[PDB]
Amino acid sequence: GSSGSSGPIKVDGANINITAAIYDEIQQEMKRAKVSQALFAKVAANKSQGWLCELLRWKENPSPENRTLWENLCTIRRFLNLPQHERDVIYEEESSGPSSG
Repeated sequence: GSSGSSGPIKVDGANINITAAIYDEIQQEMKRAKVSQALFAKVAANKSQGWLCELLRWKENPSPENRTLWENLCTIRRFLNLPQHERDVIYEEESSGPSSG
């Protein structure tokens, strides 16, 4: 069985709270979706692996002050909010692959 709190974040208007955790979620999401930093970053923020890899490397503290950061991290935050069935679809449609089962 799947143990862990994964409830849908109740609607909060148009105010997303980005936290350092965002980085962690990205790390697992990849292993969970079976994708790479390039893919997840290509379907999440549509950036290049390098842009993603770094995020996980430096893991700079996210804040509403940093645009280039907050902005991107904002789009990636909404992606993770999607249901497993969804994210899996985006990754698949984007980067096709036989690996499945």
